[PDB]
Amino acid sequence: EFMETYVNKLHEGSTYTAAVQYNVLEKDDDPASLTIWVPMFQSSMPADLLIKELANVNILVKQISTPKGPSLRVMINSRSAVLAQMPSKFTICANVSLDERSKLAYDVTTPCEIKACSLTCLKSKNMLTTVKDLTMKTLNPTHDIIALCEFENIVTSKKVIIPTYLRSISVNITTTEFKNAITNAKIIPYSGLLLVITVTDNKGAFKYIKPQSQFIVDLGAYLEKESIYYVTTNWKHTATRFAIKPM
Amino acid sequence: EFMETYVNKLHEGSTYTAAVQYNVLEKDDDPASLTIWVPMFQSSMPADLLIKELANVNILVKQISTPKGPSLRVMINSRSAVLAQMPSKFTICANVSLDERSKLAYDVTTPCEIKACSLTCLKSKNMLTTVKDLTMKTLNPTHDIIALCEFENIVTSKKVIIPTYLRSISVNITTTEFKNAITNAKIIPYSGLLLVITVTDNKGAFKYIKPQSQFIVDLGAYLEKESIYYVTTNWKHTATRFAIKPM
Ligand SMILES: [K+]
Ligand SMILES: [K+]
Repeated sequence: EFMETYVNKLHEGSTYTAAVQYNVLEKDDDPASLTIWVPMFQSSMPADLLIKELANVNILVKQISTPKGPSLRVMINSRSAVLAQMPSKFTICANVSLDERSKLAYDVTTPCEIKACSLTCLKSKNMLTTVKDLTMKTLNPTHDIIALCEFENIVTSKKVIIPTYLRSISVNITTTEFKNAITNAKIIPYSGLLLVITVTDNKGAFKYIKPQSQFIVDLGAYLEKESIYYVTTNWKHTATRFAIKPM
Repeated sequence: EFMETYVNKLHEGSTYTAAVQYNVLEKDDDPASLTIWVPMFQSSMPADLLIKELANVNILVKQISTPKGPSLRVMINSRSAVLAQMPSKFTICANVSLDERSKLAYDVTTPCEIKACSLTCLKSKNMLTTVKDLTMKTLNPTHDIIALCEFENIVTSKKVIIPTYLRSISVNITTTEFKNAITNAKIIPYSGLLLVITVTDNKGAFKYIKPQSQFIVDLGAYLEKESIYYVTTNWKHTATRFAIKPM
């Protein structure tokens, strides 16, 4: 009922990985605005049905101290039977989650109102590779590979360029397949924003990655001083470039 | 010449660890505001002389992508002979460094103007213990120890309570010495803000810490959405409490 929603199908099949991201407002007189992404989970339900169920949950958060800094404990209730496998308790980085001018007190639970929901359907979880997955594998690297993600703010007409680290390698590495994969990479609303690179061939810069995988890259750390809702509704992804730089 | 400065002597001796934190403005028409803390270094120079030298350096920063997110490469030039041992190239977390509404473009060097400088004199570096130092030592913990740092914003009359993680322990632990050390702990402008707990006796909650040490705790991660200059000039540290919580 009048919920803003987005559904992005980046995988075709009866089963997919659901990457869900909520934009919420604190239920409060002076409300914090924040975005919450749910740990990825599998579904066999049609995405156009799943998004309707996702829109119906109830969310509470509590901000806490952790060894790494402020974190948000998230609780998701009022999950229908369809969402039995949806993670219901988890923790995310509070600085990334909360909008630029939004703050929460610590150690107090606060209910949130869902204002928008995005569902992106990815390949099966075993076919997803992360940056952290590859860092473990690198030995005696000489160079960094960086993705340059370019956006245009369509309302302010500002160009945004965010470099994000992909991996390091020892030093052709820039195969045609690699260049094409970077050029055609997609940005979706998850973990703030998530860069999704399709890896078919795994020669060169894609070494150690399973064939027919999605290499997914978190942009959330670069969005601590943004409103993620604002970004996902006003930034248009216009290009992806890359750089290979000596360490 | 008319530089705002602060000097805090938390150690008496001919030699000390210098903990230096600069508040700067980008040299620019639309300037970013940010705070830069220098890796700790030893000095035998009188603090009232060192602060004058510190005020005279030239600072440049460059914002870059790293595996952990946006970082600021800092370069400190125009160091006089007195500052020979002062770190001149290092990297800090850009989200913590930059003020709430301040942003930098990536991969471009930008000169900064120093607007204020704080020097805090700590014990010798081998007598400083960090949270990370203690996390390595913990095995099968059951509880977290949290420091509750309370401030008053003297201009807005807002109370600020920031819990910060000290350590975990296996489960008396709250000795009189521990309680007194927490009650009397100091907050200084370094790493955003730094909690400094003096450890004389190391029984209980202080186990594994060298006698006659300063246990120093970073608050910077909790200040990503603040202006550190604003905080160090407008927040008054009013109390420190603690909590011991089951994990
Ligand atoms: K944010
Ligand atoms: K900050």
